[PDB]
Amino acid sequence: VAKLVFFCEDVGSNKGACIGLM
Amino acid sequence: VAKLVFFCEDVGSNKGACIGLM
Amino acid sequence: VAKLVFFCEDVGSNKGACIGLM
Amino acid sequence: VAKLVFFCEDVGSNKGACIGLM
Amino acid sequence: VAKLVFFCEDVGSNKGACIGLM
Amino acid sequence: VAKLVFFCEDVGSNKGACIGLM
Amino acid sequence: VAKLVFFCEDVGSNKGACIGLM
Amino acid sequence: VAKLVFFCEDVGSNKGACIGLM
Repeated sequence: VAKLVFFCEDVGSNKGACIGLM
Repeated sequence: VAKLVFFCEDVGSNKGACIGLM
Repeated sequence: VAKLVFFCEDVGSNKGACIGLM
Repeated sequence: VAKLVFFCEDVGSNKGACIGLM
Repeated sequence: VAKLVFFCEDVGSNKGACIGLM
Repeated sequence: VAKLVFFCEDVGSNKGACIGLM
Repeated sequence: VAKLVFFCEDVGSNKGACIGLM
Repeated sequence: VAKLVFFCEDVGSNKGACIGLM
């Protein structure tokens, strides 16, 4: 985003994970 | 969250809109 | 824009990074 | 996001549409 | 304002705080 | 942070650029 | 900003202080 | 702020005047 920033989910407990994107 | 972390939700078409949290 | 609105740009991998602006 | 908040694109060469999100 | 433009307000002590407007 | 909070960086000329984040 | 929102930065060599602004 | 972004004063001496900052 430059630094690396996590993008995390919270979709009905489908996921609570994240991914690094610049 | 400290550091910036993006939290995403469904918007349709398997796309995510993500806001930042500290 | 007043009121807060999120303005997003694609960071890849189906995710959009959005910040609040007025 | 609660309250209805608008999300818009300024990605680049694809002008800005928006949608409301909670 | 489209484009990002910062609007600033003096908080004294040689500094002003500025928010984004579209 | 929830609630919007402005996070500000110095950008010179005794001005802080401030972004909303949760 | 109306309504009271906190504005924060990172003071000194490192500690985060905020103030209320409208 | 990258690109040049205008920082405009809201009240006081130089209201309506802006400077470019990064």
